[PDB]
Amino acid sequence: GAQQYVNINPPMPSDTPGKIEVLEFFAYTCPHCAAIEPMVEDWAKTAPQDVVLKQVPIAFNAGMKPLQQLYYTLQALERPDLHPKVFTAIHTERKRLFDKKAMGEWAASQGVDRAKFDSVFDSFSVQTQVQRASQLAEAAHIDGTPAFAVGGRYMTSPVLAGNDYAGALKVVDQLIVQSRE
Amino acid sequence: QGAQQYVNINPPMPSDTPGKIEVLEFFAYTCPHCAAIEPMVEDWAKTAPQDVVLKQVPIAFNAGMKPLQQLYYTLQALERPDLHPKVFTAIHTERKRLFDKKAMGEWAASQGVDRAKFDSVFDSFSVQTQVQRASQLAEAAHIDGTPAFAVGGRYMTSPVLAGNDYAGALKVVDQLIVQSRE
Amino acid sequence: QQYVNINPPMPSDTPGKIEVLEFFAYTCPHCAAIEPMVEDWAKTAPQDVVLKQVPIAFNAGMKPLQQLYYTLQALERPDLHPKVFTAIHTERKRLFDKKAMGEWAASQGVDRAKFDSVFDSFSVQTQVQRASQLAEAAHIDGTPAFAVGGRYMTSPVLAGNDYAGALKVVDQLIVQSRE
Repeated sequence: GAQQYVNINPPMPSDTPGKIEVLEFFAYTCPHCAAIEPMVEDWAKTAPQDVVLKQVPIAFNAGMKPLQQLYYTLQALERPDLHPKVFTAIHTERKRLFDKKAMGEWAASQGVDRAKFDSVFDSFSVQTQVQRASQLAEAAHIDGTPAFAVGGRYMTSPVLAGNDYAGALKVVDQLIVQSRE
Repeated sequence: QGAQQYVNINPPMPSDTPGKIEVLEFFAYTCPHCAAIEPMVEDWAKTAPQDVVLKQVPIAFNAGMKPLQQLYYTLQALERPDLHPKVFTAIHTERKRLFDKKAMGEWAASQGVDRAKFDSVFDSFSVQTQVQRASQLAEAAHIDGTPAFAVGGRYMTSPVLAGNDYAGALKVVDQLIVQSRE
Repeated sequence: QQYVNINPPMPSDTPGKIEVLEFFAYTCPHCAAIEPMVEDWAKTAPQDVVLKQVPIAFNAGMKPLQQLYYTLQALERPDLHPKVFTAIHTERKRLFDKKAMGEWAASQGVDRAKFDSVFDSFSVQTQVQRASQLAEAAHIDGTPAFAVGGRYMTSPVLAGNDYAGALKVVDQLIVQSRE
């Protein structure tokens, strides 16, 4: 087995388009996801026009579920600008945004109404998205974070792409040209 | 391209080598990425700037990794730096489980190290002291993953912040998009 | 980009050809994984390029596998080389000792006594020594590893990362601080 990914069987559903969907499974607590967030955002700006990026928050343990809720609350609140902010506050600023109370405090700090945040954070719509989220994470057999799902048929990750067999031969080829000269 | 590249370290860390700009590589023997980059770091150090010194610092994100910190300093104390890179090979290629003193000592003895000597140095206060300092250094630099580099006590960079995933997963994602379009 | 220099560079014993060495171990699942690709690659390589596969041993327990490699080549049964990988990793056959190895070869048309004699021949012993010597000179730390022109070393793991980039940042940061 030399491939740098695995097939998702049975394949996952679509998003009614003709758009190749890419899913980035992340977690606000994951330093790797934090480090890569700006790369992913930048990548999305130049992605092929028939491709859509969907970032899905995951929870490997009960304590992570609130991080999922947070993600959706920010989206429903129409403040996607705060999304990358959560990473920075957590990883760069060392802020303990691990429970509703703490998150809400930070949310208000960013200009959000606590009352609205509170209600939206508990909304049945958010609770559903979270289910769907972990649900997708399960259908993808997520090994960790970050993890990527493509077209619902392929799943890859930093670890799965670690060994580049064909790549090594390709480098060997470059080296040959280098020593010949 | 979207890659942070590095981050500032605050407060800045003063060099522990008078007259030298320090480059600290935080690593762990159990880390696949550290094992993979070791020969490149070593090669890199051979041509490094004269006013620069490289130091390798074993980190521990949990207690169970502490023995691995102790191992790094013990080999240096025993003056067998030659075994340092071999540790990576043993764990990652020979799949030897050197995660405890007993397993380590056995391995050490297999490499011509006197078991009694190893067992002794491993618990030396010198080693214990350096292990404490390693973790304090890792903390001051807010290291959250390996490998990681602290430069001039002012910056912290890592392959991940430098865009390492563009050669891996992200490269595979672009390739997977093409394949699903087929 | 993703490669390490071999210091000092190894002398060439193939004038007029760029030598590529693949350090492998039959027990290595990654070497098993890439073997098919390496052979395909060899068929189309540049005419002034030559590939040599070198069995490596990190511990004593791995020497028999080196012996096996040179024994199959001495028996002129290169066809059995790729089969060792699949036999071990796909078929799960425990080909880890001369006896198990001889038996396995016997079922492939090889004269069992000829296998046993070549396996312990002075000739095979010499080549196993040279291999270990080459491994030491190239400072090989894992498998599979590729040495090119006796000067460079790269591998699947390095090719799957941008460690050189990470270090370049370090270089620039060194300059930044010194200011």
